[PDB]
Amino acid sequence: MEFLKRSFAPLTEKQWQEIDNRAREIFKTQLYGRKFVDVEGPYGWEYAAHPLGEVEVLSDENEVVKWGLRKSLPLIELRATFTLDLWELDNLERGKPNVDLSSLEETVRKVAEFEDEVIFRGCEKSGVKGLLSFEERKIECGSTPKDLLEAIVRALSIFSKDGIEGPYTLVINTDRWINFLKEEKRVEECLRGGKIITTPRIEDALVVSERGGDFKLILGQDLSIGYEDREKDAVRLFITETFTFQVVNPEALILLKF
Amino acid sequence: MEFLKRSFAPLTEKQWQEIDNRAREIFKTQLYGRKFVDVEGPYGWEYAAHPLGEVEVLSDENEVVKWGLRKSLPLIELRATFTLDLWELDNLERGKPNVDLSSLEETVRKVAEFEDEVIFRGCEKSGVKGLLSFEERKIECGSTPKDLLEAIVRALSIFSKDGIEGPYTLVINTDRWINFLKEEKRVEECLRGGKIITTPRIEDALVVSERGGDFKLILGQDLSIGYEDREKDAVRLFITETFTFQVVNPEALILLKF
Amino acid sequence: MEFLKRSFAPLTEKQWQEIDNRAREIFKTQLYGRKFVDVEGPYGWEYAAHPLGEVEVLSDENEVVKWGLRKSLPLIELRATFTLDLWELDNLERGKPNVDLSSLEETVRKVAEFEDEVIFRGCEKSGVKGLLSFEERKIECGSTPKDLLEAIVRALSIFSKDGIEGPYTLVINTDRWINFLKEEKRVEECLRGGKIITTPRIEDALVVSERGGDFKLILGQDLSIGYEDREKDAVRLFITETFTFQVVNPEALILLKF
Ligand SMILES: Cc1cc2nc3c(=O)[nH]c(=O)nc-3n(C[C@H](O)[C@H](O)[C@H](O)CO)c2cc1C
Ligand SMILES: Cc1cc2nc3c(=O)[nH]c(=O)nc-3n(C[C@H](O)[C@H](O)[C@H](O)CO)c2cc1C
Ligand SMILES: Cc1cc2nc3c(=O)[nH]c(=O)nc-3n(C[C@H](O)[C@H](O)[C@H](O)CO)c2cc1C
Repeated sequence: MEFLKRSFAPLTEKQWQEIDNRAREIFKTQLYGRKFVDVEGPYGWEYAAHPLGEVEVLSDENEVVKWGLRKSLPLIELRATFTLDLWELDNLERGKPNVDLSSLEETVRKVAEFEDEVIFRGCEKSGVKGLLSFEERKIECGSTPKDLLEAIVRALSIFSKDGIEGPYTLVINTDRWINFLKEEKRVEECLRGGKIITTPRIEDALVVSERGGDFKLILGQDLSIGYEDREKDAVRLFITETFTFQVVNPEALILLKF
Repeated sequence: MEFLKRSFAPLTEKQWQEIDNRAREIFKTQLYGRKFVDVEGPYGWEYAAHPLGEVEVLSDENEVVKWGLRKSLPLIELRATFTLDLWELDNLERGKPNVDLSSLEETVRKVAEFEDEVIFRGCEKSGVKGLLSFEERKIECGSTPKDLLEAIVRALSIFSKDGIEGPYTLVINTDRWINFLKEEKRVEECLRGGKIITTPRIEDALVVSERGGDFKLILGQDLSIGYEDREKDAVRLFITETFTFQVVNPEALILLKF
Repeated sequence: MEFLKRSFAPLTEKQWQEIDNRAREIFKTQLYGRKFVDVEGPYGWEYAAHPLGEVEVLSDENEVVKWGLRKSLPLIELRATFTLDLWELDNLERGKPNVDLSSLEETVRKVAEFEDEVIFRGCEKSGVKGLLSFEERKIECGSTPKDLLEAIVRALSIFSKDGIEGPYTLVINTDRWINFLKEEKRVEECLRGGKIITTPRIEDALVVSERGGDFKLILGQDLSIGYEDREKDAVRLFITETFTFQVVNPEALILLKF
């Protein structure tokens, strides 16, 4: 909307359109957490807090009127800036097919780690708890290709004592996955037809259920690009967003110690 | 709605209808603050916080990604209980026209002071500031019937240096008003045709403008009555509500020191 | 119109609309002269002089061809600048209801004295004469509440020896009006049903007739706001206007000496 002052920057339609496509491609492969959690739809640029449904009592013991306060979670807002070069950007109109956009890509890669760190390890100043802190759901595994199958078979018998079902997914580390490569068809069918995700963000493995409604991400505004000011022969732009995160049912998650 | 468990109490329609009318009459004359402020419509039993439109920065000085948190005001919830007598309540069906309801009236009178205290003096634990703490809007007055007219004429020349207009109202203490009784027609027309409100809640006088949009009260749920449990030969009931308060433009208010 | 370069400033529609309303309110109460004089409609941004209907002869005494020049009044143009803060202005989109606009109000108050000074005391370099320089229309008054009524009754017998009639108005000083407060209904009906105006711009009183067509103010362009240039993190704006003033019939004015 209008709060991103896009019409006041000296660029053309083709130049604006060439900048969005490059960032949309990297955001699609570098956001690992968004592949197995739920997303609650956007509320707007004015939303500020999300309700927790409880009261805390502050009055004394022997009083006629008694009172307290309600509870909530506050959202987080971010902002990051970069700069580009005008004479280099202007060859697109003469007809050059490969213009150099190298400052955009480093910033796009650094913004993507900030969100995954909050999802996997919490914040401690906004009141958020991450996935790797629930230490009461753990089983010890070994380091031979048979132990992987044995641990996967043992993990589905704990989901049964509760009423948990649905498709199941494996999330594992990319250096560990190299030494288990000979057994790939066996795992997929022992998982009853699930899927595997490799990532550099953790050091061990975890198993989750995907029936729906256990891990949610709340958004106010999605990721956006805007204009700030002009310099000698460069231009200055920024990226922004607002969000928060929550875990509801901790019985759909299991950690593998290795 | 259903969260007040009214259908599970052993009473009839006439008995329920006779209890609401008595409280509705006292609430209409004992709520003094609601006669010159604005009321924002009810949102519901789940509303929890109201937005302040600002951000607070928490990151360090030299970083690539910078962040902060948004700001809000939390609401207040109250609850008060009382008890009544069944054999006495049952004479309404035999045809008695004056049944004794004496425990209801003390509780109704004590709930009404709690709200006026917040409006006139703040809370200090929810982050609320009341009307009598803005000390930069004050003028000294005297104690002779001419000084009242002189101070009222002086107070309308300060409203003019800003763009403030509209009808004006006087709020004064009831023991002070006794000694100014001979001049009543003069005040009403010197006020350009305003109105006067006497109250036991303060000790001096104040003047306010009533053009609209300067002092607001935000409600989640209005004042309601519900049922709790049964005892030997009595029944137990309660009253409840949720709210908060704000002052926007401090240039529509003036205090008279006397 | 287009000579105010409004489209080149980095603001939104709501931000522009919030700035006009605040100035429109103060201009409505701080322009005292415009309450009893006439206004001749606007001519445009190119108007330059207004005709006086006379000729001045410059040739010699014994010549066959004789000649001279015509006479006029030139208009006055003004300009005043101020600056504002962008991050503070940007909270209106997050939802803040009271944004601080403190530099605008001082400039608006200082522009309003400049016009009243010309109307009440003349210019001496454009050829303008003000209301307080016609010294042949004066009567001496006293300082007791009866002398006010006596002087008002005497002043209406001078309007009768000429053919002057119509409603009559009193313009008086605000510290003097305090000591005459007990007689207010008497004055209004002795004035035959007129009106009273209090002001801090003079030191005595005057009486004028309001039949129409004796004191006129000529405008080229009304009061307007425009954009100049951008700074580090602020923006710079200005206010402008063009006008002149004239008195036609000096027999509709009387001064009270006190
Ligand atoms: C032939 C020629 C073409 C140029 N084209 C551009 C251009 O497309 N964009 C640009 O910013 N500067 C261009 N410049 C340079 C630019 O005019 C100048 O060096 C700086 O903008 C400072 O005046 C060009 C210079 C020359 C000699
Ligand atoms: C003639 C009579 C009428 C009564 N009516 C009522 C009544 O309307 N409501 C009531 O709670 N108790 C009533 N009681 C008393 C009640 O039955 C009893 O004392 C207590 O409820 C304990 O059993 C009545 C008792 C008598 C003797
Ligand atoms: C979270 C955050 C939000 C900001 N929002 C704004 C803004 O709305 N307008 C603004 O001019 N500057 C804003 N700034 C600061 C701005 O980017 C920077 O300090 C100066 O504009 C110089 O780069 C913000 C900074 C942070 C950290």
